[PDB]
Amino acid sequence: KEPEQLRKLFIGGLSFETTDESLRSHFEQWGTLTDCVVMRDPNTKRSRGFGFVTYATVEEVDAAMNARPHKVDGRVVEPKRAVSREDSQRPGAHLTVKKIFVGGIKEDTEEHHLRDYFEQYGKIEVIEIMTDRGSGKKRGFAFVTFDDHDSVDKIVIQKYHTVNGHNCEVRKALSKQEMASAS
DNA sequence: TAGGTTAGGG
Repeated sequence: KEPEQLRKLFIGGLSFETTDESLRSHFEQWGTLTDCVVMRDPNTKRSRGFGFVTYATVEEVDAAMNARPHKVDGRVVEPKRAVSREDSQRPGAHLTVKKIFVGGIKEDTEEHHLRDYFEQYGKIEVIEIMTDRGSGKKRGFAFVTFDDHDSVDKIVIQKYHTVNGHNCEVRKALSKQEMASAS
């Protein structure tokens, strides 16, 4: 049994008329659900427009995501890997992005180093190992862009990532303005 | 379209 956090998905843009029952009925098609709930306003019961579903294994979760697009109760919803409450605290933890910031890589890191670790998560479209302007000096970080935002979500939810023989920190990429607006 | 569940008392 893998952690509950990794066996759960956030479902956004849920129809006004979706209830635990209708949600379950749709997602059980891809595996055994251990949890399924529509979040409602703790007072008016009114649906908050989002919920979560949890499967018995992450294999079943992957199957659900490969099943995209998902339409529930006639509305196109948006399934996503569940970000933990703690990580949801971080700036832009819930954005839908295709690029990741990879920090703390050794100087001699080369593109094949990044590929041998990241390719297992999805199709890579771009790889950029950053250097200093005019100096040419390596800056110790890179940006990797995928073809599916889910490749990125599957990555960031993990804690460790080994590249060029050592662990590195990986986070969703924030734009120049998002960064500055986060500090 | 981000949760129904986070710092004691020795």
